[PDB]
Amino acid sequence: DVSDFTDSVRDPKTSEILDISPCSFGGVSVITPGTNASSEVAVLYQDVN
Amino acid sequence: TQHTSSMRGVYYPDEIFRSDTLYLTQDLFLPFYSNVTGFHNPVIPFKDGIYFAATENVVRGWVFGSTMNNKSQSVIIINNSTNVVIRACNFELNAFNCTFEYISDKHLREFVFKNKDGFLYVYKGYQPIDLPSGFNTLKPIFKLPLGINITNFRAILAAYFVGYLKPTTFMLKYDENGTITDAVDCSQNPLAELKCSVKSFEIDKGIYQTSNFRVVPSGDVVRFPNITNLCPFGEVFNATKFPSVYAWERKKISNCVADYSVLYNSTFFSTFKCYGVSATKLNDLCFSNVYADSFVVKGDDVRQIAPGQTGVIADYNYKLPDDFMGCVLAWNTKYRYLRHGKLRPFERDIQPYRVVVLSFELLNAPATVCGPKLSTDLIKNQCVNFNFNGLTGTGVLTPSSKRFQPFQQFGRDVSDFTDSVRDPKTSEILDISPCSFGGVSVITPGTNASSEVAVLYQDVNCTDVSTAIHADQLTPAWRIYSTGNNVFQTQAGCLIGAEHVDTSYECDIPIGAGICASYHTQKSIVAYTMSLGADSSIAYSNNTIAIPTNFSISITTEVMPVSMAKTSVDCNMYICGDSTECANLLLQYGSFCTQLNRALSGIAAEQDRNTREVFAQVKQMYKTPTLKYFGGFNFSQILPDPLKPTKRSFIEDLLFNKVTLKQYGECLICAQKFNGLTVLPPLLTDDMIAAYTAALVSGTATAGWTFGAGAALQIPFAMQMAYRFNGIGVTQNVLYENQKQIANQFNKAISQIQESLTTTSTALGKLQDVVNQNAQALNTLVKQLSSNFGAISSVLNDILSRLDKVEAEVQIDRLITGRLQSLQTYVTQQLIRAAEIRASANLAATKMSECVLGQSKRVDFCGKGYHLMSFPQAAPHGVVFLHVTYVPSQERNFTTAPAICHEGKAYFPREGVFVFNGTSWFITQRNFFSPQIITTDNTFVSGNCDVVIGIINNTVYD
Amino acid sequence: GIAAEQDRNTREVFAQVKQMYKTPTLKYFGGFNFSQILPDPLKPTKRSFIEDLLFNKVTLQYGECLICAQKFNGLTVLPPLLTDDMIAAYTAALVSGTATAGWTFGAGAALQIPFAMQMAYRFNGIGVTQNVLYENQKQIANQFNKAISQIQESLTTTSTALGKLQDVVNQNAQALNTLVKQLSSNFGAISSVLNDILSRLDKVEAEVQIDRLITGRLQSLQTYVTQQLIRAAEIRASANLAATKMSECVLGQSKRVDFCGKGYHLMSFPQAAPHGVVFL
Amino acid sequence: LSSNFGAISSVLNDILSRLDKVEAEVQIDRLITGRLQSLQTYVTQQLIR
Amino acid sequence: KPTTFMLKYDENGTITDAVDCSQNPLAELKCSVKSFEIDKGIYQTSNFR
Ligand SMILES: *[C@@H]1O[C@H](CO)[C@@H](O)[C@H](O)[C@H]1NC(C)=O
Ligand SMILES: *[C@@H]1O[C@H](CO)[C@@H](O)[C@H](O)[C@H]1NC(C)=O
Ligand SMILES: *[C@@H]1O[C@H](CO)[C@@H](O)[C@H](O)[C@H]1NC(C)=O
Ligand SMILES: *[C@@H]1O[C@H](CO)[C@@H](O)[C@H](O)[C@H]1NC(C)=O
Ligand SMILES: *[C@@H]1O[C@H](CO)[C@@H](O)[C@H](O)[C@H]1NC(C)=O
Ligand SMILES: *[C@@H]1O[C@H](CO)[C@@H](O)[C@H](O)[C@H]1NC(C)=O
Ligand SMILES: *[C@@H]1O[C@H](CO)[C@@H](O)[C@H](O)[C@H]1NC(C)=O
Ligand SMILES: *[C@@H]1O[C@H](CO)[C@@H](O)[C@H](O)[C@H]1NC(C)=O
Repeated sequence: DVSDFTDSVRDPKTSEILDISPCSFGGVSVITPGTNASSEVAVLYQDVN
Repeated sequence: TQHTSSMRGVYYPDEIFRSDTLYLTQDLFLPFYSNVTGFHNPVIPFKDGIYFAATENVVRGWVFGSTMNNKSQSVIIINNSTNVVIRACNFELNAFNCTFEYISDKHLREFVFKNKDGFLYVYKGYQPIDLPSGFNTLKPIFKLPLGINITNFRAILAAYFVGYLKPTTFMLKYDENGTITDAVDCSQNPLAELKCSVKSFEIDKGIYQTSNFRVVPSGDVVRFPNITNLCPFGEVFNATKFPSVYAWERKKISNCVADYSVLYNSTFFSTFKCYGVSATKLNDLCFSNVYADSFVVKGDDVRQIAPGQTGVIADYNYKLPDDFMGCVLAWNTKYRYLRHGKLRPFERDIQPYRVVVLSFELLNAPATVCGPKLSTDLIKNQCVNFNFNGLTGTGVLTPSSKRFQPFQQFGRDVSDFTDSVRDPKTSEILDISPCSFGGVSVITPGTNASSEVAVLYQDVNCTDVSTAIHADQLTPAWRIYSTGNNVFQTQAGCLIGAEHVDTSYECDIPIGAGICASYHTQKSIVAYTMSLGADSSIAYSNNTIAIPTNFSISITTEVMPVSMAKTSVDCNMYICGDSTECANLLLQYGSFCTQLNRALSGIAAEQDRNTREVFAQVKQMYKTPTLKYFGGFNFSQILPDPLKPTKRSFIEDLLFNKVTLKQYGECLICAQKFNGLTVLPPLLTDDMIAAYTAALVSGTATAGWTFGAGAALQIPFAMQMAYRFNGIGVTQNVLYENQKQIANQFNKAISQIQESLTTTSTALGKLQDVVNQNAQALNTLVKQLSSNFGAISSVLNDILSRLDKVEAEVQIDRLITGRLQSLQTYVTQQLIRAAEIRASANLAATKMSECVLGQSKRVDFCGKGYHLMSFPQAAPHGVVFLHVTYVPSQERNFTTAPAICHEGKAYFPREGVFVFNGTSWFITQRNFFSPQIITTDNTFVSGNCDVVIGIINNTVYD
Repeated sequence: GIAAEQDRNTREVFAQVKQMYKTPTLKYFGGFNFSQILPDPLKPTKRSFIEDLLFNKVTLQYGECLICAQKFNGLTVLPPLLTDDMIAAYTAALVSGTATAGWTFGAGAALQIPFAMQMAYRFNGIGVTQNVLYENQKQIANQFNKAISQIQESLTTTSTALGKLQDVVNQNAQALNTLVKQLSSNFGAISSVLNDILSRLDKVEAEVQIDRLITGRLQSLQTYVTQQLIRAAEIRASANLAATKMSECVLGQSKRVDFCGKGYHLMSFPQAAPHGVVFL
Repeated sequence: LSSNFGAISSVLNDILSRLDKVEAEVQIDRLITGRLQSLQTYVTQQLIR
Repeated sequence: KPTTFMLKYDENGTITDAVDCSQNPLAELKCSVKSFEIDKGIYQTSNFR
């Protein structure tokens, strides 16, 4: 690819074409109503299924 | 004979699958449209490569060699029946020595033979059909590790063609599959360079900067002083008696031709370490005079004779400065003990080794000790390479008018540049100037319209450029390019390829200092002086006035950007990836990535605030009426339609199809990339923005201007338009009597906007520019990951798998530094561009509040005319305002008076002007012709008739 | 991008009229003397007399040309798309259209009207009846002419009223001086001269010295470009305000308090300056 | 000011008290480069604000 | 004594005038702004210890 990243490969035994993808990553947000009102939160995991 | 090779001889550069990319590489390619030789068996040269093509089996192999005798090795490739045999022996043209052998087991056959690093690459294609014209791509067959020089070749049996490869740059195009389908040669035209620079095949219209030009030097000027005597290094080195280290001696060496190569071409010296110079470069430099320090020293004290040492000799006997230029020589073959205080450098107080120290004066005076180099003549008024006593450079030489006092050799500037010098032989003062350089612009009318260009050479006199082009001495040396007879001088530079006309038009492509360019009539590229505007004469008179007698309704458009694309980055994935040594090495830099994540996140929050500020200005959601006909004014194309699936209206659909847009990692089912980049979605969807603009239009058409300050109050539309006619200074009867004409003009103008938006003329270029700038910023950021910044590779995994950790530390440090800098540049430019977008959104919010929710009296604020009402429509990343204004059209000349006199009292008009019908005197309003009888109801009385300059006599009715 | 934006600013402020109205032969409209703000046909230049004072007021290396010379540091200054003569032609047509048509050419086509009736309408628009103009016309003409004369004399007095355009000149020059002066530092190398390093040292250590100089000079150029982007933003905001003022105060009569002078606004005139505009 | 940017310490007094000058030049160069970059970033963002 | 001077060179090339940059506050101001005639105002020149 355009940033010198290998994104496919040929298997040296069965000669099958494989695709390479990163496994999931992203940011973590914490939703809180204020620590003086409660001590529970919710977490958003951004941009994944 | 001669033929032409049009777009032939492209091969695959390496062995990597690529698809749907434009790839840009440098190798030995056969240039497009270059000359080939048709042989219809000479010993043909093999300069850097060939392109051999054979149209018919008269050709079965080749012989590649050096002398083509039995005195040098020669590879022979040949094709028997079902065998391809390669041998590399000495041949008579049976085998004396050999080391390589390989046996393995109309229509056009094309081959490329390239030889480098002891390997002979061979490529091969095939195509079924003089040389035909077309494109064909050649695949590799075999490379051979046979290490022989190839300067000649010969075929073996005729109709075959031979080209020649040269090092060029090609921009190859890869299919949806992996195949190369197209290419451009980036040194054929200015236009091909322009296509390679913007990385596209289709160019728009305009002026673009591509590269820079240079004028290359033709000459070489060496000047050295008049010195002939050989230099007495014998008396200093091969000497019988040397003093002790506490009483070292000094010998001055001047006015000699030093050789310095009788010193390092021998193993006679134990140590030879030079500070400030290197030994091989001493034969070109030259010095004022050299001093030699001769003394005798012990074994393990030669280490102690160096800049910055301690001990007994380096503190009480002999000391060197820290800034030492010169060097020391010791070979195999007494001192102070007590002293109050240390010595100052080069000052003395009054197994064995033998040492001599040489110290050079570098050109604070005339040079005398110069090395053995020849001297040439002066070449004035010409770009040359000079060398005046070791002071090199490149530039032109002219006679100068500076008065050097007789101890100065050369002059200086504020950026440490030498710009004047004294000749060592004739002692005349010469000026030094750079050769010509600057930028190169390419002016194009679009590749859809033509394939001709014009070139501007910026900020140069171009008698120089014409002379350097015709002598083939300009660095951007385009092959198929001619100057022509059109050379025109501007203050911008000069323009090659555009002709000068004398008819002025409005500006199309701005070149500079009054000059534009366009594409007129067969067609050509012209160059004129821009005309500033159409011409009129308006005739000032002291007793006439002009008053409109009709009016027209005009609806105009204004496009404003409001927001841009929100972006986040992962530092540890962009800089490092999956590695765990990079993470630990990046921890040493503090919080750079917490800082970067805050900066980008605050930008994204600001984008959402922008949109809420512009659009969320109503507090109640008014429903669109079921009937969209209000007294003749058809509102159908600006309000939503209940029998469509979407919420956008007709003009909004046109606007959304108008702007044409990634593959970075946003969530749309969704994927994500190895570079760590993302685009975050907005808080307000397109449906909620369209609900907002529909509520605003509905509230305008129902309630009017009253919902923007307090509560909404219903009013029929014709009364609303009558009140707005008052607000611009016209009475209400002018609408109530001419209502059908006004309704028809409103409807026809709405239809004209719809048709002009469907016409695919670019009026939404601002939102497109927002899109384009964001994409090019992210493309630069991703492409910066291919650079290595001095490391051996740009890939961390290759560095980590091919090297130990103690070297991987320094290579990963170079990569970490470069990538942190690239990411910091991205964030700074995003902050500046965010400030600009926020100013534009602030203005869009002011226009929604003062031109949609009200009626504004500010001149040209919303429209060109007198404002009546406005409508918001939503666009991708912005808003479109459709301003309805009032234009008065047909004029008429009248005779006017300031006041009239009736009975000795002066009467002035209340609201209007006095005009002369041609028969009698009436009173009318300024913005429409409606004459009325002059009475006491529309006049007021002040004073008598002896003071107003221009008063008349007329009767006033009661 | 900065270079293109500068020409856009100038086009936005000055090119605001459709049609080029010729300056009248007589410059005396009911007692109001316009001789100092319109060009004289008996001179070789297009600028008026007050514009000549303004151009003499501001006192404006690197390559540039007009013979064409170059410098060893690679720095130029590019010429603007609109000449001083074209900006003077713009402001002359604006003054002429005001003195002949008044306010009607910012909305449609121009319509002629005698100057005293135009002033009576402007007095009416600030809330004063028209007889106050028509009965005291001579005094108002005299006060106008005396104020124009004091504007002339206070610009001749060599007071620094034009400090903003001088500040623009000074900031740009000192940025470029710092950029050229950064070429004397060596950033750790043995010398700041590349030719000395390349003529007295072998390849393997010249690589190290040249890498140090390359790093330092890349950092210097990056600082220059970032600060030029921020200053371009300032100049663009100021030009946007000047275009708003030319629309609302030269082509109309503004009711906004203290937008166009201190008082009740009647009428306003544009003059050209180096890199700017002066509103009277 | 607590980061060391690759040097053996974040303190100039420790580097100058426990090391000879020929290595102290290298360590102080690393610290000088890091601190110049930090101060430059502060001035740029103050201009924008 | 080891001092700093600011030397003025002619158009011909001779030294005509100079200031001693450690004699007065004003001479330091002249050396820091690199001119001989100062305008009116308040100017920052150096730092004290
Ligand atoms: C084979 O090569 C050697 C040197 O490589 C040469 O001396 C010898 O003469 C060659 N053989 C014959 C038969 O000439
Ligand atoms: C010179 O003389 C003084 C006093 O005699 C002495 O302190 C000093 O070390 C001597 N040598 C040098 C190099 O100054
Ligand atoms: C140097 O030698 C040249 C001859 O090549 C002679 O013409 C010139 O006068 C000499 N100049 C000096 C200063 O010796
Ligand atoms: C005004 O113009 C319209 C067409 O735009 C025309 O129908 C109408 O008759 C005109 N009015 C007069 C008074 O001429
Ligand atoms: C309003 O305009 C639309 C768009 O042309 C048209 O289809 C519709 O018939 C119009 N409504 C009328 C004439 O009542
Ligand atoms: C003057 O007014 C009368 C009506 O009062 C009108 O018939 C006549 O056309 C007008 N004169 C001219 C020259 O139009
Ligand atoms: C208008 O002003 C000019 C400049 O003072 C003057 O020369 C001219 O006589 C005046 N015009 C008159 C008084 O009509
Ligand atoms: C420079 O030298 C010339 C002699 O050519 C002399 O007339 C002049 O006075 C000198 N000084 C200056 C400041 O020009």
